[PDB]
Amino acid sequence: GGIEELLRKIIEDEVRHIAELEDIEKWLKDPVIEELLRKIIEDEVRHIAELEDIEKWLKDPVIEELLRKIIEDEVRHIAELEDIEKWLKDPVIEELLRKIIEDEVRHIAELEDIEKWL
Amino acid sequence: GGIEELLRKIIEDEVRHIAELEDIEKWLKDPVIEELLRKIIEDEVRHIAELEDIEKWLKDPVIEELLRKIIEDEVRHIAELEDIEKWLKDPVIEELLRKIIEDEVRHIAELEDIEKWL
Ligand SMILES: [Zn+2]
Ligand SMILES: [Zn+2]
Repeated sequence: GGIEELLRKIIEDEVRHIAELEDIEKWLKDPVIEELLRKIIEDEVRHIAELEDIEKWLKDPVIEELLRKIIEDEVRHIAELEDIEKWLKDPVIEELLRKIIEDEVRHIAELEDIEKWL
Repeated sequence: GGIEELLRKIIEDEVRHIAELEDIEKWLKDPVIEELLRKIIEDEVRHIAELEDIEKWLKDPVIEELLRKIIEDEVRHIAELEDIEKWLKDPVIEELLRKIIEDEVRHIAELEDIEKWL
């Protein structure tokens, strides 16, 4: 329970996003979207790695920047995925992007809550 | 043995570097050098996170950029720590930095060997 459970669920979301965004990149085959999604996937991979290891750094000043950067990534992801969602005319994929955005929004709120006190 | 043992030793080196560089920050009390060291520490933390999780991504295109970026960080660390070592007049700390640099050099060689075929 508690925060460790919240972080586990964030990690599970990020893992799913990678798989889902890789499917979306295969369906679309557009070069602007490929560059955006490639970089989002890179971020999501790092978020998984860092949050899996986060206990090691709880007493270390580095924790402030680790969480700040993950939150900043997620904020950028919402903006970019919203842009892609608006640009597309492909209702199934637009709905998938909307659901990913909802996850990213929740992650920002939860990580902000944790970052506040660390 | 094999690559997994090489990666385990790289991770153990990075963990040690963080502790050692944090000691060096505390001995030096020097804001300009300390800012450089704080950024190196942030990189080392991410290297540990990413290499601990690396099996997850071996079949994924992201693996190329994950390893490329770690290697690029290590290359920058050598340049910056070499310049810092030359700047200091503090033989014990200069020797500590020399040994960290040696580790970073070995990491680049081993990760380049691993990167080649992935
Ligand atoms: Zn995310
Ligand atoms: Zn290193």
